[PDB]
Amino acid sequence: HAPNQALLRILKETEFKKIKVLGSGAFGTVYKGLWIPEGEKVKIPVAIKELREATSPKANKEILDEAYVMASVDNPHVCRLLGICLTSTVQLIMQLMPFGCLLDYVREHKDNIGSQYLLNWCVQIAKGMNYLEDRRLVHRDLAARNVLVKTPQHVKITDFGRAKLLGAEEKEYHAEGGKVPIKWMALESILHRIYTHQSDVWSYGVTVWELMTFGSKPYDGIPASEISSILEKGERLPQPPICTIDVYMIMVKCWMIDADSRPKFRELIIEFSKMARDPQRYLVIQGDERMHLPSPMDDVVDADEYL
Ligand SMILES: *[C@@H](CC(=O)Nc1cc2c(Nc3ccc(OCc4ccccn4)c(Cl)c3)c(C#N)cnc2cc1OCC)CN(C)C
Repeated sequence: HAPNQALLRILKETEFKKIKVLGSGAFGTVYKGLWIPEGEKVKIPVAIKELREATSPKANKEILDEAYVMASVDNPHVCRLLGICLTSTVQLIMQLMPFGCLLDYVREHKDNIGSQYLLNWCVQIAKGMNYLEDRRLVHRDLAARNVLVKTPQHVKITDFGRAKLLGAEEKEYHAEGGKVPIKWMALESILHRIYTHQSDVWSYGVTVWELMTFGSKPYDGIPASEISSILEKGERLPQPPICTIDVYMIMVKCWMIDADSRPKFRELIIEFSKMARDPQRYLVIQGDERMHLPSPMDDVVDADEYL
């Protein structure tokens, strides 16, 4: 198949500044900062991940494989890697997404999120996923926690730590063991470790459900080990209070046992987009019409305008 001609940019440590810690994990620390390429008179808001010293050879390998994947995607609804830096520990430089993860955003701003935003986000995530399908990439971890918010009007899919580029002739990815987000996974993934674009569609439905409930936990209080039999008995997540049957039927279709009967991402774009043209017909939110969310140094330029 086609040669992957993505460029991987190796950055110089003196070209970026850490301004503030965003978060700390077992992997390393994420900083908010600025990337200032020498002589270009530009300043790019970035998230910088610095791996800790104690990082194993195995962990470094997985981080570099994820970097390889992020360097190979280029779409307005998929997060962009600016580059990496090979200091004592590896640093990864991504576009800053100032409003954070979408799961938190909907929990924290629920009294101001109207139907127009919710449906637009559905369109955008469907576009990101359709692009990934075109690239023969299966994400395997789609969820509201893994969507980032550049502005309230513009979201992007992130976290390619489980993502697989399907082999040239390969139709499905077969996984081995590992720690899995059961409650977002298609039944064939839980039972048989099979992943396809159609299994990502299932996860998309669950992600939509998260948004429409303003960040409820799916199958809340139910242990992960009971999920597969609940699903086999035909039970699914409930209709969110704000959803018309039009929107709920779409989620339900994403949760069919027959993977080939689930909608395609290209059809999800179309359907949510029809609804986005008349949003109050499809989502019923009290005070919808009065809801407002935020909207937009000298040489600052967003990563999206730095090409
Ligand atoms: C959600 C809160 C939250 O997401 N906070 C954030 C996060 C970001 C991030 N996130 C991020 C993710 C991964 C990164 O690395 C990428 C990588 C590349 C190659 C190999 C391995 N890993 C980095 Cl560096 C960052 C980014 C990015 N990218 C940008 N901006 C963020 C902002 C932000 O909040 C700002 C208010 C909380 N959970 C509970 C759901």
